[PDB]
Amino acid sequence: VRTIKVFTTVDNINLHTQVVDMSMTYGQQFGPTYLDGADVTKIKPHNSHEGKTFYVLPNDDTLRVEAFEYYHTTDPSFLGRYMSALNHTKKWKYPQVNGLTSIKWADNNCYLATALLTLQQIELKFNPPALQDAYYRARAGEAANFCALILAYCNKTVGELGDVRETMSYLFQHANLDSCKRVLNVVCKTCGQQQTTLKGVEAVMYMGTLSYEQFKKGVQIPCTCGKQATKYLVQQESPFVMMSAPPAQYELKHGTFTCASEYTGNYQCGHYKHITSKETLYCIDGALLTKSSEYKGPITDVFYKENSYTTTI
Ligand SMILES: *CC(=O)N1CCC(CNc2nc(NC)nc(Nc3cccc4cnccc34)n2)CC1
Ligand SMILES: [Zn+2]
Repeated sequence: VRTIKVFTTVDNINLHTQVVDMSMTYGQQFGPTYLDGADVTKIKPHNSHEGKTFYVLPNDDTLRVEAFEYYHTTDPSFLGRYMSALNHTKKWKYPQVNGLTSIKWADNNCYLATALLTLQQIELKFNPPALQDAYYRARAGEAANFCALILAYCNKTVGELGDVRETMSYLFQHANLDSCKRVLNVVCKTCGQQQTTLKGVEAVMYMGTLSYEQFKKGVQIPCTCGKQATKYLVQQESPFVMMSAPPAQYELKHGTFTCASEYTGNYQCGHYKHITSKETLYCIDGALLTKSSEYKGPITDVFYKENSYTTTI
């Protein structure tokens, strides 16, 4: 019996010393086993593996507690999706573009890059520690684990076409938006005024218009009477708001928003690009960067910084 010493983990923080038999596979000794995302379940240990750290599935109480506190789940389906995704996103390149971490294009990841650039420009705290840790390193330039975790938490695989707003809505449900609140009024001339309150993710996202300013002044929506009603923002308490609308030509002005999602395509497929407002307007497309003092293009999401707003209507 020849052996080597290795470490197993589920969180990459608590390391557990193991002795492994070099005549058996990792699968025979640990169950499913991953080396930096690469599935080594069906391979035998090699001399170079001494002292290396391997991911295993939560198969005992120590590992179950560690995975539960780190990912907020012990389901072996999750860690497998995460490792499968990580085996690809560790080979993506993550260039700094206009001071933000982007992703060089690969595996249809334009939507992922647009969402990653967006997460770096809005105040947000994730509840699962795995998400918050990988978030910090994603800001620092090493976003392989963040992107793999996003794909895993949203039940998305590498290469699949994706939607930025669906992605953001998933990630928001894993963030601490408990304090967020929105109060809206809907006015009809022949029916009266109705107030509704929303909390959490619903207080932070709206579908139907891109302009925060128009949201505050009022938007027309069909009413129950068959006439047309006016809906407007009464009160907002959130670190940011996300206005979305079906892709359409929109004029973005410097200094009036935080960032935005460009979308050229149809309802099945399109190209996602990222507009950000710094000292001027910038468009980021993977590793590509252009600027313009004026912008008129197809926008589908606009992000605004917010703290507390109260109407004067
Ligand atoms: C930037 C990015 O990641 N991005 C833009 C290019 C597309 C191309 N890939 C792709 N994959 C699939 N899979 C089914 N389908 C399409 N469809 C498509 C592309 C372009 C035009 C039209 C027009 N009508 C229908 C479909 C398409 N494209 C990947 C995502
Ligand atoms: Zn009415």
